[PDB]
Amino acid sequence: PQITLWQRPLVTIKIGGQLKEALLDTGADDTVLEEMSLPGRWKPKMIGGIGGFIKVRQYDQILIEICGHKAIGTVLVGPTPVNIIGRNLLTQIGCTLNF
Amino acid sequence: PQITLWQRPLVTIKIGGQLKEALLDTGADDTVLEEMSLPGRWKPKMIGGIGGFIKVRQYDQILIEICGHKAIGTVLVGPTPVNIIGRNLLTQIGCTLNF
Ligand SMILES: COc1ccc(S(=O)(=O)N(CC(C)C)C[C@@H](O)[C@H](Cc2cc(F)cc(F)c2)NC(=O)O[C@H]2CCO[C@H]3OCC[C@H]32)cc1
Repeated sequence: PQITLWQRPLVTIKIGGQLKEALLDTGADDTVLEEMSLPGRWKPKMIGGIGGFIKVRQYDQILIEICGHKAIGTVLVGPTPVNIIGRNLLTQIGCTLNF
Repeated sequence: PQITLWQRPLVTIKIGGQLKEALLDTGADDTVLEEMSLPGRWKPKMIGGIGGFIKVRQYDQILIEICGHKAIGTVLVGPTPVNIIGRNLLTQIGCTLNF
């Protein structure tokens, strides 16, 4: 798809058997998801944003289906206010900025 | 241009007579610039992100030249760690997401 930006660029994702909505976020290096039940190992990590830092759980090699595209990579889980698909996954679905 | 997302989507902007680099950020509703000397009158505001909130100064009808394209709109100035071009200006330069 081509997505204009008059509204937030939200897409439906499937991850860990659950359906969610997430923001396609070119400003995010990494993918950060709201508190959710994810299976497997995880490493504690801290990540920084506009208002400070949050502690997240890092999961690697996690499969996400984003608007019918499959990607695998690192997902961070924690107290983000919105689900963010970051550049680590955007590159896998071939996403580009155009103007 | 078309911009792939293997690196951060940075562009050069000119605002208030100064040259800066800023991130093309589809996850940002509004445009947020690091502390800088802007001439106008401003309104106090708070904005929220991943780690909490920051106080910013809101300036309206600010001219920004983003990668040569000209845009006018609201700019927020405050303790953001990265200069962020948000959707309020991205729409003016015709920016779209494509995959
Ligand atoms: C009123 O209108 C607004 C304008 C901006 C923001 S907002 O807090 O800024 N936000 C919106 C929110 C969905 C996260 C945009 C997002 O694009 C930031 C933009 C950014 C980049 C940055 F490098 C440093 C920042 F402080 C902020 N991304 C980031 O928080 O990323 C985190 C985690 C992912 O991985 C990493 O990637 C980069 C940093 C880290 C809010 C309101």
